[PDB]
Amino acid sequence: EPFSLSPIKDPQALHKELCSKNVIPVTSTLEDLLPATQAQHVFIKRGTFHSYNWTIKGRSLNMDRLRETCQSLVDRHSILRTSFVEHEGHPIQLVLANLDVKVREVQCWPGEDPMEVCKALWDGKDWPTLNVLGGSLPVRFTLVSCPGNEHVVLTIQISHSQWDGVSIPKLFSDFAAIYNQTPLPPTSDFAHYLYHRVSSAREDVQQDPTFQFWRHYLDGAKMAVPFAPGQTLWTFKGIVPPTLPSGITMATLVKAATALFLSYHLGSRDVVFGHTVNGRNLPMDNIESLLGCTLNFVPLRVTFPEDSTDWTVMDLLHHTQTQYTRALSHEHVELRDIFQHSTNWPAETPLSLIVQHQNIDLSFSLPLRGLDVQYSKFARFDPLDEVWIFTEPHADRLEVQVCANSRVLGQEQATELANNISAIITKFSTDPTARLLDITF
Ligand SMILES: [Cl-]
Repeated sequence: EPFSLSPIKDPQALHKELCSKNVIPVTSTLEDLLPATQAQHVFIKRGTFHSYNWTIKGRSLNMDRLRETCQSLVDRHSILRTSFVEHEGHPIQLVLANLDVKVREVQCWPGEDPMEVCKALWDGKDWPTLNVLGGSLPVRFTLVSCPGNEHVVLTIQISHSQWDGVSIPKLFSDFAAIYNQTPLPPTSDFAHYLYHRVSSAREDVQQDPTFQFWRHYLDGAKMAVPFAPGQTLWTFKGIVPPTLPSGITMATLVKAATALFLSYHLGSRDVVFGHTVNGRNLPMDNIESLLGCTLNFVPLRVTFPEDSTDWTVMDLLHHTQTQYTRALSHEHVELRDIFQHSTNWPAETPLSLIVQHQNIDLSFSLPLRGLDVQYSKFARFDPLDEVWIFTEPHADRLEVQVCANSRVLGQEQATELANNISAIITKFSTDPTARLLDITF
């Protein structure tokens, strides 16, 4: 029920106070006001900002319905109508209604490439002036036309606190839908997800199944704490896709490689690092389809036996995977809650390393009809104190991607990390029965 989780005492006072400052349309009505998730704050603090671009060539294109769809798409999904301000220190998200979407449009000189115009607006003003926490609505649309409207670029701009890998194909789905004027099953929105989390919590916080699970799961764990800390480095390594042992997910293989690597350099038989879970394992409907950012970043814990036990790669793989699936029904809570209620660590403890495998959709489609549609994007992402390892399963390649600021992880160290991890994954694939101690890297 609307406003039941607002930290602000009079929400709509804050609303028109923004309307007055010309931040948000004065025609807009304040629907709800909830706090932002820790994961949301994570992305906003890192300037995670996206422009999904579609190059539409063909004789059909209805520019006016293209414009309609943008209004409609935004009407459907409350999160696309969300504005972020930070009053007191942690962010709140204000949801908007009665809000009509205006599209930025560009008619190019003859011969002027539309994508280049987009790139220019992007680097020129779009992202260098970005100030999501200021309240300006982050979702916004651009339409760049060749002289005759038969070569056009459509770009959606969005903050990662508003989408995830699970639901972003749904944004392109529901968009291509509305243009083709095709039925859509009603959807939930992201605020309803937040509500649904609060209810399935408990009266007593240490009576909660979930904060009881985490306390049991992290009993005796120690997190390694990096040393003293520039620019953002992306370091890549591609390999042959691993041949998975039966029962073993690709993300399991990846997360176990990381554990092995950490155990070796940390000289520890018990390691804890962060990984990304999709956060959609709640008993609610449309949770498969509702648009928003349900991703969470939670401890993955991997514990190795004493050397006498003489474990193999397969032991490690099976252990590592249940150390993930054990958490499925508990993976939706705030990280700070897990640390506050279930551990002795400061509630504001960061994850220093986050492994994120996307067994999600790497390819995107915007199927519009009477039309050649290409996909492409621009993206900003700028890590703080932490190191990211992203893995993507392509046809030709599994791609390991390390992302960290160079003040944290220099190119040589970033290169070695990507290489070493990739090599471990390959060895795991090769002889899944190898003794762990016969492993070199
Ligand atoms: Cl990202």
